[PDB]
Amino acid sequence: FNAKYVAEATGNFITVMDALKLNYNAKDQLHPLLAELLISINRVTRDDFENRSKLIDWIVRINKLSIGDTLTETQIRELLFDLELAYKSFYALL
Repeated sequence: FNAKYVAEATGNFITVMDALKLNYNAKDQLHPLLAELLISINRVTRDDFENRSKLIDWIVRINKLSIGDTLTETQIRELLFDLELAYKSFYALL
């Protein structure tokens, strides 16, 4: 694994999490963030991991949202929970 890529992906994980705790809920804000996260994850490895596909599935769901439509507060918690698992599962790979 390439160290600098790992470090990037780690940062990305923690950013999205941090953004969700700050109540980012628009497509506007989360689509770029997740795209980056997923690109970065993929750059360090193509191996699967617990909740990889769920995040992918989130980008679809998010992308499907109209402008000025927001994720619901239950959903923002769900996403956050998913990422925590994903990040833990990703960590296990290294």
